[PDB]
Amino acid sequence: DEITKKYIKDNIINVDDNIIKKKDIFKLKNENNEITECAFEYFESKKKFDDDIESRFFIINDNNYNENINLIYKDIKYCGLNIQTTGLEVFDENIRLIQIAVENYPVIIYDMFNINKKDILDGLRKVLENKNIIKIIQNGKFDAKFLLHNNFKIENIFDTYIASKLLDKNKNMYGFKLNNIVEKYLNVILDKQQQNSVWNNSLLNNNQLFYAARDSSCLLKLYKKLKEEIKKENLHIVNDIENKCILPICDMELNGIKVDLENLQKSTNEILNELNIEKDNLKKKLKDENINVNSQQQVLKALQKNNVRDISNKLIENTSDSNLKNFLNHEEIISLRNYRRLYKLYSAFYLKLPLHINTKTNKIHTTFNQLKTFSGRFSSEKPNLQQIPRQKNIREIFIPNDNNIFIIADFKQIELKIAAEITNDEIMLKAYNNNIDLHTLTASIITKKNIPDINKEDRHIAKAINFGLIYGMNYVNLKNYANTYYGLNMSLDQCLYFYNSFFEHYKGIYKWHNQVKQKRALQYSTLSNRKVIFPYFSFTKALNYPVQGTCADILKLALVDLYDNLKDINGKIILCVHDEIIIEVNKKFQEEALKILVQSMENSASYFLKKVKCEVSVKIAENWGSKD
Ligand SMILES: Nc1nc2c(ncn2[C@H]2C[C@H](O)[C@@H](COP(=O)(O)OP(=O)(O)OP(=O)(O)O)O2)c(=O)[nH]1
Repeated sequence: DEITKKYIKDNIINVDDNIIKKKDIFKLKNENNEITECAFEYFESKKKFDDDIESRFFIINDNNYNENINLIYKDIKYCGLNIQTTGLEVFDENIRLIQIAVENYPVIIYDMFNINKKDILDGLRKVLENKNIIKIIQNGKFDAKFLLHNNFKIENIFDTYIASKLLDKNKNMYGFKLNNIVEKYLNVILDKQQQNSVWNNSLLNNNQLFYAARDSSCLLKLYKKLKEEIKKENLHIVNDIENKCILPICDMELNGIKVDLENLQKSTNEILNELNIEKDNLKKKLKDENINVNSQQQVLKALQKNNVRDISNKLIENTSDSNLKNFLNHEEIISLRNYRRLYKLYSAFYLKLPLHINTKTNKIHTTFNQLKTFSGRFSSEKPNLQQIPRQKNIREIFIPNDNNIFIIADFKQIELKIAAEITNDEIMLKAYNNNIDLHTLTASIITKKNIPDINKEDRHIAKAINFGLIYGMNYVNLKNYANTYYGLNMSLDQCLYFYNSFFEHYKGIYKWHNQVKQKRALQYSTLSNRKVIFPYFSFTKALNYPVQGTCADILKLALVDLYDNLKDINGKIILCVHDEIIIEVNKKFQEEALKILVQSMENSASYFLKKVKCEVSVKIAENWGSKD
């Protein structure tokens, strides 16, 4: 019908009217700084939405091009950006639309499925590339991924989701969407009632495009209010370091890690054979064939029937790790514990990894999130890298690409140096500037020997005690923490002595603990002014938030610097777990790459920490599970 196809020539299809062609003159500035009168084509809704946000929008394709449209991009400082994609997998779908939103102008929309002239997008390439112009984005990581994959270079960025999360101070975990944020700040309802209609089809109806436009132009006023608001609370440093981290994160996402398929297969065979041997051995020990073995209740019943007791002649009621640690003087339970370990490992890693390896590229593309965790420390998803074990043989499955070499670098006691910095502890700094590790100092004071006389056992003891007491755990519970994460059995009197000696010398830690404990504060901050509020007091959280947040800030700045510094050599950033950064570089540029990473990490550390000096270790690794 003519009603439906009233604008078919320009790719638009009518559904419910509410669309009218309109033409008017736009007083732009010419390239020669001359007020030039040019008439443009722009659509509008018949029924005016109750919102005052801009709804006027151009649409650009092969035949509708006007060479003067790019003049809107001259002499701007901010533009509003929005894109849409048919699906969710960056490596299986195509971008559908690009939308630009400039102040006091209509939306500029490029219909990606009808831009066959590569010359049309030159202005877009300029605006994306220019470093002096800010781009406003919502969920900027997604759009940066989709643009970077498709040969688009973007330099500046200011994401609204980051600013909202930082402003909310981690009060709540949900929300932070365009509807929520616009209703929260600008006092307007977007009526986002579109249920994700199809996008594969070439043509687009009026409602889809109008919903798309309002989602773009609305970012300008939100930016104009949010920027001032963030300036009020002094969160500009963390916001700038976060926004600059979108592009390093996207590069990390799109690189991924290769996997040695052959070695993975061999490992799977060997581990399955060992697991089967262990299962047969436990079944022989369990004296049952139909025993489910995986079934906790049935194995508990089997142990009860066998009557495996404690040293105090007490029977097992539960097969948890802590309970299992108590019962160790039986071959049966030892074999059971071996089954627990082996099955946990196999099920967690080997049977689960293959579902994620992309057949087309033969890589694992982990998903990184940046503001989900309260500490600000990064996180992984789908294949969770924090869950991939640290075993050396297992970690060898991840190898660098063909004719390329890994360069693994990491800190060492970064959080301890950060704590010394923030608390202004005296002995700690006076030891660090003499180039001695805090573990060694603690071991020396503990053992009352000289520096050269400290062994590895006391070093491990100090390694435990430092983490135990720096974050203010009560003296009683210290035995459990060492048991849980180190396994050493400490005597209560010995632990009390350790606590007393520790707090007798380190005045700074005691002072900071006393101040924050008597204060009973609900708001805390880090050196990057990253503020967070707790609903009710938690001493452990109160002491743990500042240091961890600061270390997250240092690592984030290091990534941002490394992203820039490696583009002369074309080195790619791979992965970041805890306090490691891995890069790939072709072997022809190894020596320069090591120096570049050392410089970047050193400068990033030195920016915030201004009294103590951080030292980074780098090893030219052939695989992630390299000798250590
Ligand atoms: N003992 C211990 N320290 C941790 C852990 N997670 C973080 N840390 C802190 C201090 C670590 O040096 C760093 C984690 O990276 P590392 O490569 O140093 O781990 P790791 O303690 O295994 O180093 P190392 O065995 O001495 O080569 O962040 C943990 O789970 N256990």
